[PDB]
Amino acid sequence: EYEIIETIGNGAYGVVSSARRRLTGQQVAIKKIPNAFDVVTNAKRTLRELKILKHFKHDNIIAIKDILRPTVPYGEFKSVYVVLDLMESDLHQIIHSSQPLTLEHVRYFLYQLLRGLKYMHSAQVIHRDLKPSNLLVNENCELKIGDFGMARGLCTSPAEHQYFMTEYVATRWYRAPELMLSLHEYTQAIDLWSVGCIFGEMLARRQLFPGKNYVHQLQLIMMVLGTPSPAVIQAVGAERVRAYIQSLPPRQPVPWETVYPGADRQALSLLGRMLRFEPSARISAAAALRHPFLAKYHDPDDEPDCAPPFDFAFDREALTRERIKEAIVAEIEDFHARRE
Ligand SMILES: O=C(Nc1cccnc1)c1cc(C(=O)c2c(F)cccc2Br)c[nH]1
Repeated sequence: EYEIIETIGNGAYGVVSSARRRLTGQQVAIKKIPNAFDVVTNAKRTLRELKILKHFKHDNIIAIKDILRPTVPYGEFKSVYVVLDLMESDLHQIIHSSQPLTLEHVRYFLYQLLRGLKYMHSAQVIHRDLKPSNLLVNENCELKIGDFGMARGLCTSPAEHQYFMTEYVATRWYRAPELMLSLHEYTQAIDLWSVGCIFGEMLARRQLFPGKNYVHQLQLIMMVLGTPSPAVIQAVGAERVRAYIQSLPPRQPVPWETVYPGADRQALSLLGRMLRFEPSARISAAAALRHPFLAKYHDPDDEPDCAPPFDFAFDREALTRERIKEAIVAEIEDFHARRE
């Protein structure tokens, strides 16, 4: 059914190769999840990604084009092959390169990211790990959100270490204050902080808050945003963090005009609405699409929502490796049953 072109990716997630469907000639990406059922955590992540990707049908979200069925007896089925959209590059590679990246690239890239998030957020899915390298870009300039391994809903299981250890959730440089500080307000606003960091990074072609560790990350955010308000400080989970913030002299926010000199006024207005300490003070993905900065591309009638919401109940279940394997195999079966 597929002719392998060349092996591209490795590792942690598995091996990624480019390929073509022999009959149609259609170019695809094939990801091999080797020994997919050996580790609970990894198997749970595979299951979660398969369901999330099967749930969405959106141009700015990576899609499963095919899932290869077992070709061996059930007991011998050990590695999963997922056929995905072939995406040549990513936003990290574009930002950090000799390629052009004008205000017009920023505007179009931001538009697509926000269009994809509006859809995902309406399904009650918080990606929690947005960063330029997870924003894949093809040769036609289509941006797609990938890597849904860290994604969660509005309600998560207390059985997971992350439930309590929010400061290890995702990547330090794009991690929302609520996760860093355990503010007990974990909504789609987590993603809008990440968007602001990505937006800033596209404007200057360098990371906005590249903290060397936990404290340095907090320092970096406060050097621009100013000291958090007492309402935020009181909500800080840990006393050592709370005490550390209070041990520092008062700081007023620095205008985005100083951080990004001579940058577009409408780009800084939108950036300001995204990068706020308080999750509820942040602009939503839907309201950001209505901002004058994205007026050129914005069509309310071409920016869909996702109905019905995605349910994370399956992920909260304590399953053994074998029970997760059965669930994954049932997902591959459902994929083919829905197609036929
Ligand atoms: O085509 C892809 N990768 C490529 C790169 C470079 C050259 N050729 C091909 C591709 C990757 C994907 C993904 O969802 C993906 C992944 F498999 C592994 C890690 C992150 C992510 Br996000 C879809 N498509």
